[PDB]
Amino acid sequence: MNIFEMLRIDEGLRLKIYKDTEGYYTIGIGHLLTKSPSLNAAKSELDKAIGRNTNGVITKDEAEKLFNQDVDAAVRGILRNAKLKPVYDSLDAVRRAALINMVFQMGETGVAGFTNSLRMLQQKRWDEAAVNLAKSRWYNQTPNRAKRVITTFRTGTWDAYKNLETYYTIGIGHLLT
Repeated sequence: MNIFEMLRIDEGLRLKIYKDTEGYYTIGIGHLLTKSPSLNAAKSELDKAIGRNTNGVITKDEAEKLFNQDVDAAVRGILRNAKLKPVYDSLDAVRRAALINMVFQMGETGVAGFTNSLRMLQQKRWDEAAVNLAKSRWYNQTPNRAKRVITTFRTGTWDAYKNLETYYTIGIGHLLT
């Protein structure tokens, strides 16, 4: 249930620029284009990312590439950050995934801002950490997503991603039988 597949589920895949009802211009796998309202500005960022004139549309491969770069930036950020490192080092592979997910979502600066929750995680105070992180804006604004991540922190398993992966691949047809 690697990070790649974990974020894959979380972010989903969209080949065409989009923006949630209350979201920003995004594309592919949770790839944020800009906080600007103009479609143009988003497209610009995109082309800039793709290397061609996209007209707000990319291929699966393109998405892939972007995803990797995004995951790589997340990982990198965590490793070079004195606050995330120590924590990252202490986590199991599952939880490390949880942290990479937060970083991918809100950035290393933002994540590094979780002083207490971070310490708890480093102390293996799973529950405490879950309780704490539960009162964040992150959790507040992306409850569902955050719930899954947090859940991964307290258990250190993929339980929260259980029927999702099944669902996504050979799902809903087999899911019911």
